[PDB]
Amino acid sequence: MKHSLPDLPYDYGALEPHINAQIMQLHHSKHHAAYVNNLNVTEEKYQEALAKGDVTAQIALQPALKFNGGGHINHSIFWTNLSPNGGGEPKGELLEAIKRDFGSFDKFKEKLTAASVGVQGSGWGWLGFNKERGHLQIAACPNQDPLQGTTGLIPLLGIDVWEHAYYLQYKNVRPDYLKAIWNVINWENVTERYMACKK
Amino acid sequence: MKHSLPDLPYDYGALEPHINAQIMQLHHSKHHAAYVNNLNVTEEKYQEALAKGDVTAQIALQPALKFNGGGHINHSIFWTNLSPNGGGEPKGELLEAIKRDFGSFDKFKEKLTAASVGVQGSGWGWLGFNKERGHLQIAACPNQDPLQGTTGLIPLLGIDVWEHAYYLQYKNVRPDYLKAIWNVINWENVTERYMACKK
Amino acid sequence: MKHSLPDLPYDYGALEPHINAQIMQLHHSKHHAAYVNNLNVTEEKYQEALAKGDVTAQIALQPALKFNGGGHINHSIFWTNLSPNGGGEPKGELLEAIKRDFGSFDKFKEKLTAASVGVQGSGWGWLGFNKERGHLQIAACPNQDPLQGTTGLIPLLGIDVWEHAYYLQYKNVRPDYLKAIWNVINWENVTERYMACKK
Amino acid sequence: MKHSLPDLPYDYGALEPHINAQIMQLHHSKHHAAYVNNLNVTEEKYQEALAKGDVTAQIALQPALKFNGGGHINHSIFWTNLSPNGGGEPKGELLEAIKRDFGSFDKFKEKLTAASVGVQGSGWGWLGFNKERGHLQIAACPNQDPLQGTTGLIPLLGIDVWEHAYYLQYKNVRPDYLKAIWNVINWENVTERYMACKK
Ligand SMILES: [K+]
Ligand SMILES: [K+]
Ligand SMILES: [K+]
Ligand SMILES: [K+]
Ligand SMILES: [Mn+2]
Ligand SMILES: [Mn+2]
Ligand SMILES: [Mn+2]
Ligand SMILES: [Mn+2]
Repeated sequence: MKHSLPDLPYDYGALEPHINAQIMQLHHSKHHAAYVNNLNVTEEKYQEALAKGDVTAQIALQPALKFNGGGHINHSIFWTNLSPNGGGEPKGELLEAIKRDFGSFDKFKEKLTAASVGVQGSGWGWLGFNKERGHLQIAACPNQDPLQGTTGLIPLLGIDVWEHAYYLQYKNVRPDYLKAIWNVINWENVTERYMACKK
Repeated sequence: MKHSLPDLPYDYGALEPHINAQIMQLHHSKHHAAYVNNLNVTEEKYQEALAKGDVTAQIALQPALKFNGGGHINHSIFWTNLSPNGGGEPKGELLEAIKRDFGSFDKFKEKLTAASVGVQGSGWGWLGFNKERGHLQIAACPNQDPLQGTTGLIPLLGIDVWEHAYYLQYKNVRPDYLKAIWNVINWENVTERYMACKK
Repeated sequence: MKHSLPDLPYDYGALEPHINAQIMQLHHSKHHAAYVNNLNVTEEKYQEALAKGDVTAQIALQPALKFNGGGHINHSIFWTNLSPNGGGEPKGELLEAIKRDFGSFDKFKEKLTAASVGVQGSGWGWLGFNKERGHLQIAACPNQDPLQGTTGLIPLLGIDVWEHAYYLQYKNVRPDYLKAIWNVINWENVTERYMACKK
Repeated sequence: MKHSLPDLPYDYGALEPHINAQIMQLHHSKHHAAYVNNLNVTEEKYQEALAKGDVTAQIALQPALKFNGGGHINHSIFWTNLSPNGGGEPKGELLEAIKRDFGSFDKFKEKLTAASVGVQGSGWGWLGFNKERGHLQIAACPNQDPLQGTTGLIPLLGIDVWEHAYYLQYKNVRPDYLKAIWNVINWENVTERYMACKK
């Protein structure tokens, strides 16, 4: 089997004025596309190296596998985490978990914003679920290091803070992007991911 | 003493069409400015922590010091490494060193381009001088990790491959930026840095 | 200030048979002593670099500062975390927190053992307190990276899993060391550290 | 394929008094054996993950693959780099390369000793061959990160500076171990590895 670029679940201009059409089109059709293709190339090289017992070759392929693999994992989640129907607050058990674990929805937003603003260089802020503790948890990841593969936490909501995710529109002012993105968070999707972790 | 933002040695539009005016203005007046200011803040916090023997506080400040400090170091070099009078090939002893160490000027360009294109996420490609071996050396650095502070190599020529260095103009196509930047390399400056390493 | 090697709170053979006297003597009088001495040297170099605005020099000193500084921080806590009168289970609010956060004392032991066994290369397992969440948390740290300086978690109980902490007695069998050390945990000290986090 | 633990090319006590028999026996029959066994387990898990397109699982397996795989790579080279008939200086083209690249054999020894002493935590010092530059190069690697897999340099001579490589005999005094090991370097093997890089 081969990994493929998932279609975007909405039109490229559906998240304006929060994230512009040019960004969405580049981000999906150029950036994610590249990760998917380079992941498939890397996986094939890895299969050859594994079959030959070439451990040196396997290890040389790790950065490309984590980078492109992580890129595919993260952006596949990210597109579903956004929606033109998004924004506002979550409801039901996710909201209850947020209040219990972070005090309030606004305190939660502050913590995820702070983690996302705090990434030095390229990376991601995440709300995840800690299976072992049975509660929510915030973490930041560098580059395309994916949340579950590197920490064990199950991803619920990711915020891409690579410059490509915002620069054309917001330039250097990452906090303006982080303010805007709250308006398009697909809480339906984040709730679905959360409910799949429980039971 | 306090670190300060060096003036750009040319006008913001001096490197068009290779690097556009909007990029130069943002990169110098917003990005580098931020690094300089946050470096001075970090250094003052470090001086307090040192005076108190607060080792925990010193260690907590390391990421900000490397990031903002490195940002200041790297961009201060980068502005002088470019010029509207740049491009072409170097001459004299630098050219002789390039031919001796890399075979030819074009082979050297291939290696520095490859290191620069190869940065996954944010970072820099460098031509440096290895004092101990007495020859040239190429290295890549992540984020704002500066060359001399992290490797001991003396920086001669740096290529910023953070998305902010090219994205407004070249979008995702980093190789187009790397082709363009060869036209504005200030070989006079790179030669001056090289000659200061010898003797 | 000049950092100093804290006196051990018991004699070198007080933790026998669980950690032998030769290990305790080497670990305190050679390993920790070296961290203290090299920390003082590094801090003086940093003071000179700061006074000169030498950011390159500050950054070059970071590995020595984190390693020796972290070494001092970690081992100063570690000695107080152990006692000849230790072992068994904690009581009062710490025990209540352990049961609440990890299910039971035995489940907690399993998780901290697993984190400590899981360190590949040199490092530490920690029980810490997350100030922001107001609960207990287990984390692992590489090398001498200290818990609070690198994660913000307040250290309560640390387990050194550098080979020097066990190798003379247990050789490669780190799990035997981790089983043994439970017999000398100073729960009085861990409780004091925990109570200082609350209120 | 199933990786296997290579036989040692001499008996466990053949490198006495420089590295004692207990160390060699533990290092080969326990440490390297564990890397081989855990590598085979990890490779099988990776084959399942690859067949399923489970990229998360592939990425979660990277630390075990690099650690155990790197451990296998590094120690397989290390055993052949030592010999009871070793020590003294190399001859022929390797000696000429050492003199050309480092000034002299004694200056080379100083640099490889310094790189090996300089490892903070667990790792290796290496003399390698840079294929691209066509000359010798010294590098250090953390943990079990292997030289060729992580840097592209071809390994010629490795020095293990994990505490398990010396602690039973030399305790904390790593420099005494590094002085001793020069007496058992198998220059015949290092020459064979060097000659395979050329032509
Ligand atoms: K629209
Ligand atoms: K907007
Ligand atoms: K112009
Ligand atoms: K152009
Ligand atoms: Mn992205
Ligand atoms: Mn920049
Ligand atoms: Mn220790
Ligand atoms: Mn070893």
